[PDB]
Formats: sequence, C-alpha cells, structure tokens
Amino acid sequence: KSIRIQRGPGRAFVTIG
Repeated sequence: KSIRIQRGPGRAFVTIG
C-alpha cells in the first residue's frame, strides 16, 4: 500500500499498489 496524494495549486492525486 503506497499512495501519492498531494495538495496545492495544480496538484494531482495518484495511487500505487
């Protein structure tokens, strides 16, 4: 389980697993 979610002007939400 390893997600890649970030917040900010122009940030995308990704998920890996």
